[PDB]
Amino acid sequence: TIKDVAKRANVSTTTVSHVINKTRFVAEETRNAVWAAIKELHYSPSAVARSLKVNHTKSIGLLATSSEAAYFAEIIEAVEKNCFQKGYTLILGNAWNNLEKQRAYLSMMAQKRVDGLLVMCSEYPEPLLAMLEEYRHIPMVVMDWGEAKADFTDAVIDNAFEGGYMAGRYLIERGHREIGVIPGPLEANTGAGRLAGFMKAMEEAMIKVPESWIVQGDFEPESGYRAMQQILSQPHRPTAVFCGGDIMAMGALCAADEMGLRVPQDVSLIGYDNVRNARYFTPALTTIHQPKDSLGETAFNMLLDRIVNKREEPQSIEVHPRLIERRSVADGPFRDYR
Amino acid sequence: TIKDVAKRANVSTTTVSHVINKTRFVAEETRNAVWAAIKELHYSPSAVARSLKVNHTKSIGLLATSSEAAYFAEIIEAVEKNCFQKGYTLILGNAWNNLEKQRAYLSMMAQKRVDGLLVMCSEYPEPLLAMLEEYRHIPMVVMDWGEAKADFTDAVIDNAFEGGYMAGRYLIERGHREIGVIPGPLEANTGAGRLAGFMKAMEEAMIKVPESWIVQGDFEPESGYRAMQQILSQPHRPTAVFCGGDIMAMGALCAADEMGLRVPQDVSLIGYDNVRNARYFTPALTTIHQPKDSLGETAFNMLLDRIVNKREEPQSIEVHPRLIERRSVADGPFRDYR
DNA sequence: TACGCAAACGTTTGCGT
DNA sequence: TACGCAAACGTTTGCGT
Ligand code: HPA
Ligand code: HPA
Repeated sequence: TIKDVAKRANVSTTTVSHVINKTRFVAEETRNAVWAAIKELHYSPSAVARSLKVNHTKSIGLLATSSEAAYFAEIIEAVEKNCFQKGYTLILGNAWNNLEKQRAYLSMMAQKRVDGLLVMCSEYPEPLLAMLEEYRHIPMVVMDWGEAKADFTDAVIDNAFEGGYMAGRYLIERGHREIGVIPGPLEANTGAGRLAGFMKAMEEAMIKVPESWIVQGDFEPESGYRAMQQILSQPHRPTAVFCGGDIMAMGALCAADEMGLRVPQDVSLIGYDNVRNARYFTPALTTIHQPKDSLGETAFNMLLDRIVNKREEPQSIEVHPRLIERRSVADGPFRDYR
Repeated sequence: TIKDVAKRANVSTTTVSHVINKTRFVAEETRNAVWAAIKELHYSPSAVARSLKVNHTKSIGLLATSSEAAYFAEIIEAVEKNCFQKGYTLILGNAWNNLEKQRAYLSMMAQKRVDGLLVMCSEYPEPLLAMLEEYRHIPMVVMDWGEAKADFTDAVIDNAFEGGYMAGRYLIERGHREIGVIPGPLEANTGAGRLAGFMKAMEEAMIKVPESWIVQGDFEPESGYRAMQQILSQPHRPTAVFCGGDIMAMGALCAADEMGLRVPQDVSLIGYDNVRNARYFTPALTTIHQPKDSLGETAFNMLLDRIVNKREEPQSIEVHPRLIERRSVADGPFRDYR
């Protein structure tokens, strides 16, 4: 069909291609005629043919974990903006943490010959790390590791530990000493990482978290709901709670309400993520904000680089969480004594 | 590189291709050898070359409006599941209701030669309807119209009007007669449509909504926040409020709380969407549930059809909203008098 | 029986002159 | 000066025998 254009215009397809890609000078008259044809014939140049020759699809693949989750969703929307503005096409894939699913999308991606790969898999077992390597040839950056798990990738690091520390510190500085924590999956960075940053500040303050006070979450609201319940549903209960993620926090808020508990008047709650609509939680959620937009743009850029300026070496860029005071925390019994 | 495989195996590329696509019988010995090579050589068949010949990319394009929004997000995650399970690849595009952006993604999509198009643009001006037609050749279904705006597409219809009616009815049947409403954009179906279904039930009950009681939203939480405020911030206020979408409702809940109003004890609130985590709103949100999963699977199917069984005629399938009682509504002053 | 030769898909780009 | 011819990208598939 580029042939059909060339002939309506009575010029070579070489000509047609040059005017289309402005790749060499062409007589106006000529140029015009081509456009003419191009339009009446209703021509849509085929990218598949082009990619076949030029060797790049100008398309990028995001191998995510899930895209419904608030947290994830915001990131993804970020990456897409960046692809759109630099002409890239985004292929979205959710692996639900399923190896098989992961092996599958990864392969459905290489064949489609994506220019680069964006990896956000939450948990990284050696078997997954292993698969990942089999595609070192395809440029890629993992956007969710704590440290640099591997050498065949680029990495953007969130400083999830420094975030945990911040959260704890805040609680301490507000007068709290009986604190509880609902962490996210330990196999994940935003999980383990945040928790440990938190425990460190405790250790520092000689606070001790009684194990009956720490309950595993899964980032889902129901997990939060169940944990808070289990926490407040006991003889002795903390006065403040650190919840590993906002959406779980949202769940924690609902249960308290349901036990007729008052936030922050009966329990103080601090979360983590600062998801777009946490300010509209009831009450407005105090939390640690994760730079989602930057986490995305930053990732897109390292990739474009490697893609364009053919980098070979592994890079890593840090990003920084920051505390956001809203209205879900209140002074604790020791506020006056410091 | 299929050539490199054929030679490590000392067979024709024709052979290689046949064993790869199991498209004709091949000697085990032969088959094996090919696999052998296939593996040592680390071969990834190129889809771009294949599509070039077979004439289909086995990839579908979703021209959405935005993907962060809860509502949208859930739908999208649904479509992707369906693509994944039937071997399709999903290209996600957000046009933010921007014509230019829409013209762009639409074109960046045809060229990439997607097998079919999934359209979810919220608002459809003639200029957009017009662009859409220019691609009638590419199979596509719009998943968000009220009626069948055009004839060159397939349509899944949500019965957003019947939903509005349901909401109103409920309020009426609970004793309410002083009701207010925060609708979504009138230029959109889930906006106009829901509102009108609602007004009809009012008209039926001879209830009259004083214009000081209806405030436009935009589906975003802040819009909700502002509207509720404007509503309760007045001499005379309704006892129940119908909010066009859950996330806006979430916003409406926060403001009431902030004016020290009690839900549902001071104001009753009913929303619409039944977004995955509305049950964890405080209080648990009573709402109209939109079948998001079905809305998605249903759309994917009409498309696959047209794509596969080469349909030519426009189809339309209806889907149905249903009421979900949670805890944000309470009996009104007229409950006892019916 | 089990497999090859060679043309074709729709482009881009090197040399020409 | 301003433009064409023809090979190549990596496959699939019709006929062969
Ligand atoms: O894995 C996660 N899921 C949801 N929210 C999150 N916030 C941090 N990590 C996550
Ligand atoms: O356009 C919309 N946006 C967000 N939520 C919605 N629920 C119905 N329509 C919409």
